Order: sequence, then structure tokens, then C-alpha cells
Amino acid sequence: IVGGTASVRGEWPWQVTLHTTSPTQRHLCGGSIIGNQWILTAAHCFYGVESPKILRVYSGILNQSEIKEDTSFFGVQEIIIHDQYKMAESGYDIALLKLETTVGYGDSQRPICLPSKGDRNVIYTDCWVTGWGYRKLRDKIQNTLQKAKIPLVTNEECQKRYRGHKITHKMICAGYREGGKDACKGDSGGPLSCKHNEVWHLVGITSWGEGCAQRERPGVYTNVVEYVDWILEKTQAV
Ligand SMILES: COC(=O)Nc1ccc2c(c1)NC(=O)CCCCC[C@H](NC(=O)/C=C/c1cc(Cl)ccc1-n1cnnn1)c1nc-2c[nH]1
Repeated sequence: IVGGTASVRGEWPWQVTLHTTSPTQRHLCGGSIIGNQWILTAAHCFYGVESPKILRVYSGILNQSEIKEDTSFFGVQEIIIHDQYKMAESGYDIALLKLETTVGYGDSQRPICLPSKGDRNVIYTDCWVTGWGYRKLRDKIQNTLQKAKIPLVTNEECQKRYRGHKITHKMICAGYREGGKDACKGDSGGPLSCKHNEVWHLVGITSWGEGCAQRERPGVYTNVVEYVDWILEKTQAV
């Protein structure tokens, strides 16, 4: 996260840190708890991931230093990548992790509501991007979960900012015209959480941008409301 501040413990209890153990253990991506065995994240996080066996989901984490060999985690039973996914820049950047065990909900770990299809018209004015990602292009994973408040950008304005790309309505952009606050390397897969009528909604999934927090380069997020039926197809299968 660029231009953010330290989160307080329990502030984003749906935020997870997804680690890979191959070749050595390290933070891979962010993710959000959306159900008691379900993590919603970005499809591009699994580039070169040949098996769910190398993955570890840690919930209830503020600081990466809380993670040692004796720290509990959730194993991943299955990686579900959207069928139409090719690359982050072309959209469909969405994946589900089916956990091997159930998350016990509490004040440190609980789900974020998916947006309502009826709320496709609501204007969100209180949106935050969170993660342990870089503070600038050449940096390192941060110990403490960071947060940054960022305004949503219309599809038309985002398309003007990304000449040469096709910014679809399945993408949602967020950023200041002057830059300064954004997601960066290591934040992808994490949530873009917006508070509406005292309820937090998972509006976006951190996907991509040209550089980090650059002037007139909003961050591009998977527009979660456009995938609610896809999520229900995968999580509510008979
Ligand atoms: C010690 O542990 C570490 O250093 N871990 C460790 C360290 C670094 C990384 C990973 C692990 N994860 C991966 O590479 C998995 C594969 C994932 C690829 C892509 C991923 N992108 C982002 O996270 C966000 C991009 C992004 C998103 C928005 Cl909305 C705006 C601007 C963005 N940026 C443009 N340029 N940079 N950011 C990324 N993540 C890293 C590099 N790149």
C-alpha cells in the first residue's frame, strides 16, 4: 500500500494473508473471507502455482511477524479460477480458495458481505484498500497491515486513464487524480472494502495498475458485484 497508515488489530477481520511454502515460505497475496470455508482473491496470484498443497491461509493477522512455524493456518482443498481468466489486464481476475477446514468466526476473523446486485446503483464514498504490499515500486512486504482510503473512479474516467486497455464494467477503478494512494506489489487479491449504511461490502479485488499511486493511473480492481452469481455458483453448488 502506497500512502497508507498502520491498521489497528481487528479493523479488517476479513483480510487474510495467503502464503506459498515453495521453494520457501513467503507472503503471496491478499484475500478476503467471504464464507466459513471460502476466500475470495485474484486469479493472477496462482501463476505457476501447480497445486493447492503449497498454500497456507492465515486469518486474524495484523503483523506478518505473528507468522512462525507454530502459527495456525488453513490448508487449501481447492483453487477455483474463473474459466474466462487469461490475465489481470483482460479481467475475470477472480478466484476462490476452498479451505480444508472451517473458519471459526470471532472478533479477529469474520466474513465481509458481498455487494447486493440491487446496490449496483449505490455511490460508495468510504472505500479502503488494505494489504502488506510495497509502499513504492522498489520496496518490500510490510510487517503491519496497511490501509488507504481511496475514491472510486467512473469507468469512463478510468478508460481515459488507460489508453490502449479495454476497461470493462467488470472492472472498478479507484485513485486520486494526483496519485499518492494506491495498492502496490503484494497487495493483489486483497479487498477494496466500502462502508455503506454502516455495513462493509467487498466492492473490489486488488488487481493491477500502471506503476503504483501514479498521477492519473487509478488502481484497477475486479468489480465484485458483477461476479456475485459466479461466486454463488461455485460456493452454493448442490
Ligand atoms: C517475502 O515475500 C515477498 O516478497 N512476497 C511477495 C512480494 C511481491 C509480490 C508477491 C509476493 N506476490 C507474487 O509475486 C504473486 C503473483 C502476483 C503478481 C502481481 C502482484 N501485483 C500486486 O500485488 C499489485 C498490483 C497493483 C494493483 C493496483 Cl490496484 C495498482 C497498482 C499495482 N501495481 C503496479 N505495479 N505494482 N503494483 C505482485 N505481487 C508481488 C509482485 N507483484
